[PDB]
Amino acid sequence: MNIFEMLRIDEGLRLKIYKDTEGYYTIGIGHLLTKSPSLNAAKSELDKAIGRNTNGVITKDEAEKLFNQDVDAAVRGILRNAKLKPVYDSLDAVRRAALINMVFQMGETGVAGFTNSLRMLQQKRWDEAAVNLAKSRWYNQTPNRAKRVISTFRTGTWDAYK
Ligand SMILES: [Cl-]
Ligand SMILES: [Cl-]
Repeated sequence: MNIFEMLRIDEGLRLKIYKDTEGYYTIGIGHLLTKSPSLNAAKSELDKAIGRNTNGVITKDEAEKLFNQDVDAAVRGILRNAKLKPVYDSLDAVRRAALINMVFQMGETGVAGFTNSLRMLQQKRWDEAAVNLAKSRWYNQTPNRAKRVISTFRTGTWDAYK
């Protein structure tokens, strides 16, 4: 398993504009288009991202292309972030993927916000970090996904995804 396969499981794939768990317009593999309520505004962001008149539909390759860009951006964003980078550097390969997943979902700022959990992770106090990560809006809103990521930080294996 790897980051791409993990995220593809968490996000799924939809080739037509849809609303995310928060009611925001998205497409592909979790690619947010806009937080605006307007479907036009979403179509417009979509065509600009794809570079063609899409009419709200994209092909699989186009979705995969946004996905690759988005996983890259998340990695680079973690590495540029003063609060995230040291955590990322202290982790093993599996757990690094869990951190990337969270940033992909909630953005670098949102994640940087979990100050207490970040320190626990950096200290390698797995069980404690898992308990702390669970006291969050994140966990209460998308519990099954949150559980899978949490379990990954707890175990350092991909079992939650098996
Ligand atoms: Cl984009
Ligand atoms: Cl969920």
